[PDB]
Amino acid sequence: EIFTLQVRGRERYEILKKLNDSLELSD
Amino acid sequence: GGSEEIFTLQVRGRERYEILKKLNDSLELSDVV
Amino acid sequence: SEEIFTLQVRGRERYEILKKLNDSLELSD
Amino acid sequence: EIFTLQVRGRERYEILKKLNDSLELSDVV
Repeated sequence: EIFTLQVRGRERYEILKKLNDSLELSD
Repeated sequence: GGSEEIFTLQVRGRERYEILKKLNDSLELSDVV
Repeated sequence: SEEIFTLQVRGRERYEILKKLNDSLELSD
Repeated sequence: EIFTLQVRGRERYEILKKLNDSLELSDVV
C-alpha cells in the first residue's frame, strides 16, 4: 500500500523524506 | 502562512504514513520548519 | 510539571531535526 | 558529537525515540 503526503516547504519535505527513507531501511 | 512550495512524498505502508502524517500535521500547525 | 525524558542524539543535524520535531509537537499537542 | 535532547512527557518521547532509533540503524542523517 502506497500513500502520498503533500508536504509544504523545501526543508520540511527534505526532513520528512529523510525520516521516510530511514524507516524504510530500519523497519 | 508558511512556505508556498509543495512537494509530494510517497510512503509505503499505513503505519509509516500515519507517523509521517502526524509529524506533517504538527508542523503545519506549529510552523516550526 | 510534565516529566522530562532524554535522548542521546548522534550528530548536530540529526539533533536539530529531532529538536524541531519536539518543539513542533509541543506546540501542536 | 552527542547531543542531549530533553523531551516533556511520554507521548512525545516515544515518537522521538522511535525516530532516533531508526536513524541510528539507517544513518540517513
